[PDB]
Amino acid sequence: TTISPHDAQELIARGAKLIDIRDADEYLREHIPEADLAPLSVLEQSGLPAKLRHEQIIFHCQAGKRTSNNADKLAAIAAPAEIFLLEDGIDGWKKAGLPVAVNKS
Repeated sequence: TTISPHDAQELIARGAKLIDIRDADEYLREHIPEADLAPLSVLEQSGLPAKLRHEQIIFHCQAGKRTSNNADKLAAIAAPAEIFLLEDGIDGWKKAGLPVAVNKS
């Protein structure tokens, strides 16, 4: 259920939702352009909204830690989708040479 950045790309090309579970300030500083923001605490409170649902959902955070440690929560939050966790988070995505959007001041 953990997915490489390259394999996540292939899924996104087929309509998979990429969900960034970090906070807005983190997202605004640097994010994956395809990603939809939905902070974990919001998802825990009010659930995954219909607009972010799809047959395949990939979650990511900073370095893979928050996704790994909240795997069970995320499995329920996105049920009954096919659910994936991005290996090493946005840091992994960056290490793989894939594009990010960085705030210019």
